[PDB]
Amino acid sequence: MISILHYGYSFIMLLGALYFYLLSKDPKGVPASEYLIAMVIPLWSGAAYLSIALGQGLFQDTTIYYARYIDWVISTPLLLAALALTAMFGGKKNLTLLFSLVALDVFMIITGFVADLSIGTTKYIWYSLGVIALIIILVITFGPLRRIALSNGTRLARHYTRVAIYLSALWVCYPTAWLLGPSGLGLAQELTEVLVFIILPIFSKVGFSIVDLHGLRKLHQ
Amino acid sequence: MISILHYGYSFIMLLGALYFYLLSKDPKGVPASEYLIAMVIPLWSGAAYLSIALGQGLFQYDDTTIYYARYIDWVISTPLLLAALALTAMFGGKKNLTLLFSLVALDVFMIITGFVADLSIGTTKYIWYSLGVIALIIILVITFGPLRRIALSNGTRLARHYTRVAIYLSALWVCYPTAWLLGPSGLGLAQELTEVLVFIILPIFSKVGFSIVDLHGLRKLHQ
Amino acid sequence: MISILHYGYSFIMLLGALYFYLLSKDPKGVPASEYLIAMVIPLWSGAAYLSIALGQGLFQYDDTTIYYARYIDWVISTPLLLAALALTAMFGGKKNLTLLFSLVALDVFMIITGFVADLSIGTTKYIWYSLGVIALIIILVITFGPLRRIALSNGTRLARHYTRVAIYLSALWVCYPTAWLLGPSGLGLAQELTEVLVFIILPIFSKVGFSIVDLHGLRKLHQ
Ligand SMILES: CCCCCCCC/C=C/CCCCCCCC(=O)O
Ligand SMILES: CCCCCCCC/C=C/CCCCCCCC(=O)O
Ligand SMILES: CCCCCCCC/C=C/CCCCCCCC(=O)O
Repeated sequence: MISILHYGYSFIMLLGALYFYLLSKDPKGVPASEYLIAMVIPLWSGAAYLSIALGQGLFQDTTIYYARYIDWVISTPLLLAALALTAMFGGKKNLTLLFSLVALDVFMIITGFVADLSIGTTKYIWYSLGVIALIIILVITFGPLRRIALSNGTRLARHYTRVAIYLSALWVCYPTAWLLGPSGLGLAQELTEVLVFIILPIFSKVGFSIVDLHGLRKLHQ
Repeated sequence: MISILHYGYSFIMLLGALYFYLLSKDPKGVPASEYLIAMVIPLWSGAAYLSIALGQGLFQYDDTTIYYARYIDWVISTPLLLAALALTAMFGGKKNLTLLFSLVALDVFMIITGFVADLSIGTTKYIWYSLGVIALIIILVITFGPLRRIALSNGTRLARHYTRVAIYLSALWVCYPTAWLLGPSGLGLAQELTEVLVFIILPIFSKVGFSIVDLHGLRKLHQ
Repeated sequence: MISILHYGYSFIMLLGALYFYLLSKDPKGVPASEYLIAMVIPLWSGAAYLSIALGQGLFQYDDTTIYYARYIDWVISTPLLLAALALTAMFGGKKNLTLLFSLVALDVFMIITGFVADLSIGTTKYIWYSLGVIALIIILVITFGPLRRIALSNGTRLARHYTRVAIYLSALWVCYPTAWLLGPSGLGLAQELTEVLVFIILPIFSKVGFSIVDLHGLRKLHQ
């Protein structure tokens, strides 16, 4: 079941990438860079999850799905870039604020991988550093980045706020599931955690980019 | 023999880098970035192949030898080669960084699929191999499609030089997956020693040769 | 003692990052990018050294201890330090990103050669070590040659500050390969505990100290 679910994930990621490619042919005032980012995220995630389907992306008395971290270390910074470029749509880019989010995010993902390889108290030291990183990313998202979106007009700011809430809501689920599942307290079963880390990324990657790009295309008229 | 051939490779790469450094002192209207890229490619490749000569850049997986240092080489050197090609098409005009980074993304994936294919057994090997080939096909479509159209927009002389260098690179690049498949990593029709000679001779033309043809053409547009 | 010293290091790095964050709120004409670089360096180094304190960032290779977390630290922190230096020379003038990326390329290679040297036995160790030293020499040539000439082109006050920071960095940086060679990784004339103290004290001056001297100088060109 685990293998079949991961094949199904990869196929949906492929269809997502094709959809974003088609949209890019009629860009409706959205820069090509934003279409490219929306295509890379699902293609990279699909390839990583494919490695799990074929039984290569994990190792073993607990099973670590390391391919998830290889996915997230590329896909999550690109998602924060898409969010930041949304706030900055039609105005000056602030690359310092963008790269601050990339730096925080990559650290967050590495702390999670190390936490998964750790035993005892040490696991929860690393986990905690990752959570603090996520908190600061959320403060930036709803503080200075939202202020940039407001400075680009009410229509843009409204779309930014919607996409920020969408992403923020899905992102807090990852560390929660991690903690309740085998990697943490083990209150939830392996099969449960797998279903969560199949369904969340579908909404997190393909869903987010549909909502994000349609909103920006609608500002062309 | 295998060790000595890799020492010889590294020494030729060093001489290549020194030659490009000298050329950079009299740049003849070619930006410094293009000289830097031409120097990094052979220096990085030389260091990787040196690790093979010293017997560090390989290990034994079941009954086969994996030359993993090749992948450490190619993951840096091949994206820089596609950048040099893209900057050639864009010479005297606006840079399109989105198209450049699309080629880098495709290329890095292509090289990773090859490394994983080399570590795989049975059908799984050929799934990864196949994904890498599709990546290479899309790179070739970009090279002869949108990137060639950018070269045309920068004038007849430049477009002619671009087309020559693109064919040169395209011809050498299709040899890598072919050799991979016929050698030990694939069907095993060719011996280890054969594959080694191929992955010594091809990179010399692919790295140092390509950059000589590429840079001399661009320097000739100054006069 | 080794574990306690690494906790103390991480805590000092945290306080360094906080100080640079406060300074960034009243930037005094220094771009936000230079404050961000000064914050990333100590935070990344602190996290790496924390992994040593918890006993995860090292392993036993043959009969010696490799502190591999140091290399994970330096491969991110040292290129960012050379970037801060380069941006100091270029303060109030055109950025030369080709010269900046040349320093990053040299530096990353230098750090990788060190990691491979630490994993090597016999002559091979000293081949890799030597390639890293040559990289450091070329970085020093750039620092006191073309990069210092850019600083002079941005005026006497800036050039004076650049020269001070360049000497400060150059002085600390030559200590790393010296200590490496005298300690367990090399000839073994110095004890593990000695080497540890050196690779706790030097980075404090190398990271937090350098950025204090660097940023205060640039802020003073505003007053
Ligand atoms: C923690 C893991 C590694 C993270 C490294 C990320 C690098 C951080 C530094 C980036 C510099 C940002 C450059 C921005 C330039 C434009 C400045 C602006 O106009 O805002
Ligand atoms: C498989 C791993 C891939 C990692 C690299 C992914 C890169 C994606 C990001 C693209 C950045 C595009 C730069 C945009 C610059 C706009 C100006 C222009 O295009 O001329
Ligand atoms: C050993 C690993 C090497 C990885 C780093 C690769 C460095 C090569 C890239 C060069 C980019 C050049 C910078 C762009 C030039 C902009 C114009 C300018 O200001 O000079």
